[PDB]
Amino acid sequence: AEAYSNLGNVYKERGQLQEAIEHYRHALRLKPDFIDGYINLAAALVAAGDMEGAVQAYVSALQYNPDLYCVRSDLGNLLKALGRLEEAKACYLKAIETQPNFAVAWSNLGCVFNAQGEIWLAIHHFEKAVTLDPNFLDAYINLGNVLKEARIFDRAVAAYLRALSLSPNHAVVHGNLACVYYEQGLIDLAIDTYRRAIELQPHFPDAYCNLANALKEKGSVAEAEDCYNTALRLCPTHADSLNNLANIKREQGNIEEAVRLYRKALEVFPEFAAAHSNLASVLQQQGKLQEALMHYKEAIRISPTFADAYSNMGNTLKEMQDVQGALQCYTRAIQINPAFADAHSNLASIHKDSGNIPEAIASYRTALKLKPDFPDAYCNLAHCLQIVCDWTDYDERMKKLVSIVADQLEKNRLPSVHPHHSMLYPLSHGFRKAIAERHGNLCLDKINVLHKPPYEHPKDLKLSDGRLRVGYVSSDFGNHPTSHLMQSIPGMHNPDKFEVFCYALSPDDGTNFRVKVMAEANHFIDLSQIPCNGKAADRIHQDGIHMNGYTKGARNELFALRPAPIQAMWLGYPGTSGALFMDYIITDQETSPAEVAEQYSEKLAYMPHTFFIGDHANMFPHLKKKADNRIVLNGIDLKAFLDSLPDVKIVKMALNMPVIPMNTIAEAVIEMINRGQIQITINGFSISNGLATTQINNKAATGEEVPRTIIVTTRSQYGLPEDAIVYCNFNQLYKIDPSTLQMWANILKRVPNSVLWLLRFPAVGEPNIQQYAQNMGLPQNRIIFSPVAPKEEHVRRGQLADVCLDTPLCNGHTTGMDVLWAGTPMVTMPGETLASRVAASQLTCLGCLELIAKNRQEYEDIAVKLGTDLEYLKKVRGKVWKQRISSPLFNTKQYTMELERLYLQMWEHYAAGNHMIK
Amino acid sequence: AVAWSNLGCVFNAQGEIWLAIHHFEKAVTLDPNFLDAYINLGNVLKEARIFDRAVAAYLRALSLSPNHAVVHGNLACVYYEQGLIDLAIDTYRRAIELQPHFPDAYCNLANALKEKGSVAEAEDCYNTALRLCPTHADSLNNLANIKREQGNIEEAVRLYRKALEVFPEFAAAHSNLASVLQQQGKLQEALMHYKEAIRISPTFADAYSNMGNTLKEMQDVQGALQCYTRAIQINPAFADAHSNLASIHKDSGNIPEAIASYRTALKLKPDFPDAYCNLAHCLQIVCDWTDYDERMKKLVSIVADQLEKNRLPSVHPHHSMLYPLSHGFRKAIAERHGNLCLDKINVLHKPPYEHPKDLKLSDGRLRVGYVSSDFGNHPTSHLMQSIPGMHNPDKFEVFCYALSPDDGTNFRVKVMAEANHFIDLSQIPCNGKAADRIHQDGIHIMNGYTKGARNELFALRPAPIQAMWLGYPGTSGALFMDYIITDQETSPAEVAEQYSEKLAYMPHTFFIGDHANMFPHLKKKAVIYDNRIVLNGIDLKAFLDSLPDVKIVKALNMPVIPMNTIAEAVIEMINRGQIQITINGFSISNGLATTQINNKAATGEEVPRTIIVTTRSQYGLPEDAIVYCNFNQLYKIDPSTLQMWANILKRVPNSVLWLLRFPAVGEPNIQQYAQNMGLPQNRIIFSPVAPKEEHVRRGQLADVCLDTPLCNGHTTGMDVLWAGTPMVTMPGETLASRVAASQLTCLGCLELIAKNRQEYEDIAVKLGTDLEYLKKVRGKVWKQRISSPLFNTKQYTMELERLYLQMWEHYAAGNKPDHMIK
Repeated sequence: AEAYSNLGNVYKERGQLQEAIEHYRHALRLKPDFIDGYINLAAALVAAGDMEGAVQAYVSALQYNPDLYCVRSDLGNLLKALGRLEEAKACYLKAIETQPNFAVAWSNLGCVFNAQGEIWLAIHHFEKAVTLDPNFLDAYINLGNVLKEARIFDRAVAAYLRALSLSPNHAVVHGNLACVYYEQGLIDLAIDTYRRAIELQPHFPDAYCNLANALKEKGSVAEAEDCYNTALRLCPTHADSLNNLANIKREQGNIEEAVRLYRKALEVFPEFAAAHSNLASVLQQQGKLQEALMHYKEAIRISPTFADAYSNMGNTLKEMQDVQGALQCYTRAIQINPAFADAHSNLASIHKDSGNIPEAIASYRTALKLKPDFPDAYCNLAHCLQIVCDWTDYDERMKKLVSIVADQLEKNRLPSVHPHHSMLYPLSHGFRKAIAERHGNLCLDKINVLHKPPYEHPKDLKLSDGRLRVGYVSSDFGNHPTSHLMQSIPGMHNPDKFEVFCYALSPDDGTNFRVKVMAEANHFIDLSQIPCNGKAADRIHQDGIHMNGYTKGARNELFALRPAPIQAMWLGYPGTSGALFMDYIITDQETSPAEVAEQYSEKLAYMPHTFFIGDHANMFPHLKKKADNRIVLNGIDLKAFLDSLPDVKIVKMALNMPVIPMNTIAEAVIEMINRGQIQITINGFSISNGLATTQINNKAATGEEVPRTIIVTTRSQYGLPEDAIVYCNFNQLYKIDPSTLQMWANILKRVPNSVLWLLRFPAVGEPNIQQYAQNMGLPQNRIIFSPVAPKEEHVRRGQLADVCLDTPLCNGHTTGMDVLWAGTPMVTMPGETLASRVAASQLTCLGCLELIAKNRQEYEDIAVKLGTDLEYLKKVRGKVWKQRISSPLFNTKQYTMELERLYLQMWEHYAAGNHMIK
Repeated sequence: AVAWSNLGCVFNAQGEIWLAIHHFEKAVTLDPNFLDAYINLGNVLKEARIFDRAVAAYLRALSLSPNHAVVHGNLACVYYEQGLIDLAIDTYRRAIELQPHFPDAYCNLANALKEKGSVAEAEDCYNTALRLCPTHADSLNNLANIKREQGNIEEAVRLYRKALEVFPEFAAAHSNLASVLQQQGKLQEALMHYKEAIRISPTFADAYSNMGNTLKEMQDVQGALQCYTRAIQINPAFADAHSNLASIHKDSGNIPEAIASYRTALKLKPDFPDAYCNLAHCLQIVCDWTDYDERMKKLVSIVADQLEKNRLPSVHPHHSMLYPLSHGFRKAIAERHGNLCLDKINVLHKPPYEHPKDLKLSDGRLRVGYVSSDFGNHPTSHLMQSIPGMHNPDKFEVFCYALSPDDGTNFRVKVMAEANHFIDLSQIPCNGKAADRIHQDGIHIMNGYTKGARNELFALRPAPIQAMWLGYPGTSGALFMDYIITDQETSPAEVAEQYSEKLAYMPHTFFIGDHANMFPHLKKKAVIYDNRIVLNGIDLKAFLDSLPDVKIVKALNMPVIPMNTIAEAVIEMINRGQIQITINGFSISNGLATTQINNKAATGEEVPRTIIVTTRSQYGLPEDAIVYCNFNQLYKIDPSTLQMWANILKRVPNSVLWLLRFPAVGEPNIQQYAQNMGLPQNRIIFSPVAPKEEHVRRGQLADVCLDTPLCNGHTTGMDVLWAGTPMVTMPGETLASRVAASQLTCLGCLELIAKNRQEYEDIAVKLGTDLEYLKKVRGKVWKQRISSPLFNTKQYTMELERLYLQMWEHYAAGNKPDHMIK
């Protein structure tokens, strides 16, 4: 009863709790209406902590007497402890309806909703409380907490200050207000409030963590590190401190220790998706790609909100060539938010690799406007523009590019430009060599992972059976012009004193040239399945050796391993590679005199006559003679067809210009050309046009096969005026500069009937070219753009014009030899760098002293003369046609002999322990 | 989905901001393409000052509707909320293109300019908005604000009037209205519109602050205090409310309270030179010499800056003589205050009055009128009350001009009868009427820079010659004032540089008090030491003759009474604090009881008829020590002066100093500083307030009076010289730094004037040490206080009238005012 319940109270006060609870139960059984009995009931339940016992006891109490107000408050406390929120809210509603004012119960409901997740109602009820409870420490504290959750810090400062009025010093409230200040950006206010918290009590380690976060906001490395360490000493239970300490340590450069911190933090809890990102990033930095991808996928699967995970996984897929997956990741990242410009920059790189230049240009513009200093994005945008040759804001862009070049050169960062792109920006020779050296030692940084001991370079040929073991190493043995330039030399390489080793490093294509050169080699090697440069280097060292350079996908770090005693760059890159392991480089005096060695990082091997090589004497010998270049015809049986003709017009020159009268054969040919027919047969000779030779024989069109049929070609097939002196040049838009185009405009204005022949390289840039020509005052008739044709037909249609063109920006090597074998002459102006001196040296080997201009004006004047002086033009054309065969320019066998002589010089130099001059 | 949006819109209409944002966040989750919902959510977020969320909602809304006018307008409103210039201006351009017919867009754009500086385009957009409509009276408001910035004052007045006439719903408009009313000088309507605005919105505290400023112009001190209270309770952080509250407390003499509130302002703003200088003045009053040099030098910098910044000088010219600044600085501040007069007189639009150059209009005489509010209970009237009666009616006509209501004091009505004419100007609210009356009086030739002096009247120039004499011991800086009276020594040519008026040199001095009239009973006294016990009375000689024997100690002598039954009975009465007794039929009293026995005679209105005795021991004054004395106002004392006094004390074996509590709040710090300067508490004596007669009388017991080098004791010097008492003084820098030496020269005792502070201490100790020297000096000063005409107020009037003769001979000959030499 009442007295027995109070005796139970005495029992609890004296310490005998169980007797207390038994007497409470007894008194309740006597009269359940006991308010004191219910109080002792609740006290016993709380001491026991029985959730269901307390729940049912309070249900019985409330149904017995619902007036109990604070009892409903403790009921809500219990329901919150359970976690079931609807019961708590219903109880709060019942209490408020029964008695309107419960600011404490309203605070309880506010915390309930804070658990529920609706900030706004929470702050609303907080204000309700602070109104009806002007002094309520919990109300203001939780209000500040909810505002901190909602990022609305300003009201939180006032709420926490009023709580401070209620509690003049409390560490938790100080830390919360410090977080409010940090989210305010109030660095000093935040650090002060955090130090107020720690002086309130140094127990909280997360206090140290947050203080060191403020320190990092101020950038104090060591002090923040000390705070993090001390917090770990107090508690390593939470891994946020470990995570940020790992972050800063990672920034320090002591890598693997911070890596271990990352991994153990993630061990503490997988929820640190950011730590997962850091781990995958360092995995990529070390080359652990697949696991990094797995971690990024994990982070996305747990946290689809973030997108820079997509960015970095796209970076991984770039490292692993997964273009499709990378683009998917970029799409997801941009879909989350496009404000992350560098993601669009990587997507632009992807499109550039894909040829979607305009999208990349637009994305790069968006990035650069987003962040003014994105030197890599700026450089890549410039590269895309030079791809499309849009000279809008041309020279100012070049100037800012030079500025970015110097800026990145100073701060020891990777030059955003590429060595192939170097000629697009005529910077200093020092800039050239610095970029090349940095990119060459990019191989060194990768090769350092295995720390392979240096190979014992053989010194004598006795190990190699008295023969020179030469290893030709390239992944480009296939659909590539360089192969289409030197593939015959392996066969023509002399096996008498030299052994041939050829190393394929890319998936095979099945082309005739591939297996052809494979058979040419004394030893073909298929390295295209060795992911480790070390294994390939070991294989080479086994081969005891005594082509790609800065090319897409190339992995020349094996050269940095120097498995051969002599390593020299040649035909791989148009210039020096900045490679300390490239002992020599093969060039000529005409293009590389000893005086320009200031920009050269390798020793110079001098070719007595020429360095470049091509074998259209074998690649396309059928075009050695043809049947002045308006409508031209060629075929395997040219002389046989001519002798099968009724009448042939003979033009004297041991040479002649074969001329056919406009007879029935000629008229039928013209009709077939005009009707776009497949081909016809005349006199038993297959007469074909070039517009569908692939449908006739694509392999023959590739030059793998010499076209056995007979091809007649007319400029009218392109709709050209068949009575005009036509200029031509077909290289990609990169070789084009505004100044040379204006000089060409001057040439075309000087020459009465002057038009220019162009190839769509690429296509979509035509409007810019037309606008530039109009601003240079030349009509559309002066320029014609055409789709691309295979190499054989490329050279075939090249000789249609009387003269080609030269851009001293980048010299002519591919098309230079194409036209050297086309018999159509061309003039050029030498440059400073090798890439601007290729065609020049080609013509020096040709020996035409008058095909070099020492100034742009000289170039223009000679161009006008030759396009106008048709008698001098004909003499030059005949001299070119004679000398392209008479000269050893295509004597690839004797070229091979002289290369062997140069190899003899190299091995005499090395074997004696020691630049090669002839 | 949309239904929850509608319910949230309803709840926002009910005014639940947070329920509104909750429901609208729910709606935007329900419909990501709910443009109008994003609009409403951003709007309510802005209502609740929630910037970033409104930013996001509005960015989405623009993605859903690329162009809506009010959308972009409120976007720019939030842009103002966080304050970004380019965002604001570009949003304004997009708004004006979106809807040209929307004035408030132009208004906020003008606000952007206002924070930027393109005030031109600001007013331009104002005009454009007016062209669209004058309904948006907000435009009227802020355009009148920028006009007030410019100075098209009356035009701005028109703007504010018409804007309020559009609608009174904009309290700030009423506020600026009352502000300009105060600026021009009309008060009652300003207060009424203050109350109008406060009725509309009682929230604005500085509204109450300016109400209080207007009331202080009305001089309703209680109104000032109540407005201060309401303002500071609405906001204590408003440093200006505290500053002006402390100013009013300084007016009420609450110097510590003013110091506290002024330090409150200084913490609310580190450098508020106005409250800074007023706090400094309060410190000077209390002489809290802590933070001495930093405060005073920052004041020097402040006054130089405001000389450059052409602002209101914070240091009042009364305090000019206090701060050690330049002659140019002080006369420049004086000229600034002269402008503060002339600008106000400009609205009176009165062309200059006629200025006679003859005597016939004044029936062969010269009309000189005297204007002041100090007619009555004021030291000036206590200095020169009888001289108006001593003016010659044969050559001059006397005119009085009361600037204060009559107090009924004897001096007041006495001088009113002395003057040939009295005028009660204190009844005239308009300066124009007073100047017209003066011109009616035909005046050709007294407070100066002081409290309540309507100096604008002198600015009005109703008299051809306007001069200031002994009214305020500093220059005016106002060229409309012509002359100032001085002597050969105090204000020589080398100091003439700091006067905007012409100088007037008296024969030997220009100072005079009514001691010879108000206190002649001390002409001779009654009491081996010299001034241990003092007794005087009208029947003093009769009592002495009624005595058994009276000793005579030297035509001049010192009456002495032996220690007989009567003398010892007087001693006992003193030790008992008896009100009064009567011996031999002669009533015997003390000054301490003269408050009730005869307050009128104690005030100098009457000569004390009774015989009154007093001695040192009445207040703990040792009877065998060298007692130096000085009793001026506390602010006239500085640490350097106290240290000079410390040197003088340490150069005398047993010397004590008598002082006053003026008031007493600062005395503890004073004595603490004295202890810091090695001065024992026994060596200093303090006394409470004493009325004129007794405070003058008590000096005779003391030995030597003192003069502060910075400022002389104007009243005090006359008080001590009428007692035949030596005093130490030195020629200083300011005019008020040479008055005491001027009186010493007038007495001719030049050896009592020291040339330096070292010589100051030398002469002080020399006097306080040698018995023959001190006694003979005291006696000779006693002799010469009557032998010299120093108190001949009639001869003072004679020389004043001779100077009048010379001045009128110069002026009536067409000459502009010129320095009077001899």
